[PDB]
Amino acid sequence: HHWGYGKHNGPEHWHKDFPIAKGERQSPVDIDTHTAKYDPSLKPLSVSYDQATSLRILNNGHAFNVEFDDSQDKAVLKGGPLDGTYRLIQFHFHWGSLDGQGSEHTVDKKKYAAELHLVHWNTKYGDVGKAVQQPDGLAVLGIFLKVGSAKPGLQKVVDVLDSIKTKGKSADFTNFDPRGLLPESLDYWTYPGSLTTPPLLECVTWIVLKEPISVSSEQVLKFRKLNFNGEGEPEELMVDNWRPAQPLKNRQIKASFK
Ligand SMILES: NS(=O)(=O)c1ccc(C(=O)NCc2c(F)cc(F)cc2F)cc1
Ligand SMILES: [Hg+2]
Ligand SMILES: [Zn+2]
Repeated sequence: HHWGYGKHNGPEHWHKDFPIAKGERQSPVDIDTHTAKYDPSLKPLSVSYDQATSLRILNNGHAFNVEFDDSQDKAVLKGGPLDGTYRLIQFHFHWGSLDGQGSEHTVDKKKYAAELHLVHWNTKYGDVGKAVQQPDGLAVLGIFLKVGSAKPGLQKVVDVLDSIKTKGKSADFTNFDPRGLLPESLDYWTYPGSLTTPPLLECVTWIVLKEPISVSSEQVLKFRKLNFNGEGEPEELMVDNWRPAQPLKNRQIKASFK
C-alpha cells in the first residue's frame, strides 16, 4: 500500500509506482576512489551553521528527521560544486541491523554502519516545493558513520529517541547544534544524483565527505530500537532503511582532494 524496505515493498518494487527508479541519475552509487577525478577547480565547502535553529524531531516511518527553521538564511551551505545559497531544512540517518551495513553510498564497495544526510534546498527557488522541480534544487551533505568511540554531539539525539519510538510521534527539539556532527576535514566527492527514497526525484547535488565520524555501539544500538509501525500496530524494528547502490550510467565523480 505504501513503500518500505521489507520483502514485499522494498527498493526492488519502487519502480512500479515511481518509474524514475530506473532513471539515469539515481542515488546512491558506489564511489570507486581510483576512478574519481581530482578537479582542482572545485572550491572549498563553506558550512555556516552558527545561527542554526532546530525545532523538532519526528519518526515518519522509514527514519527519524530533525527539522530546522528555514524561513531565513540561518544555517547555510555554499561553495564546493555549488552555485548559490542552500538552506538547511532537515537531517536524518540510514542504518542497518548489523555494523557492517547501513550506509547508502559505498566506498570501493565498502559499506559503513550508518550514513547521515544533511538536507538543503536552493534558495533562489523560494520554497522546497519549487526546488524539487529543478536539476539543482537540492544539495545533500553525506557523512559516513563508523563504529568506535562515542560521538558527544550525537548523544542528545540518542536520549530523545525513546519519546518518538513509533510512527507519527514527534518531540520538541530545540537548541541543537549540528556542527557537533561534522568530521575534522571537509574533503569530499561530488556527483549529480537523486533522493534515495520515493519520490526519488533527480534534483540533487551530492556531496559525500571522505572522513567518517565515529559513534559507539550503544549509540547505534539505540537507533535500532525504533519502530517502523505506529502505536498499537504490530511491532517491526526500524533497521536496514537503506537503498542499494545504483548504476553510475553517464556520470563522473569528482574529488576535491588528491
Ligand atoms: N535519503 S535522502 O537524503 O535522499 C532524502 C532527503 C529528503 C527527502 C524529503 O525531504 N522528502 C521528499 C520531499 C519531496 F520529494 C519534495 C518536496 F517538496 C519535499 C519533500 F520533503 C527524502 C529523501
Ligand atoms: Hg527537479
Ligand atoms: Zn536521506
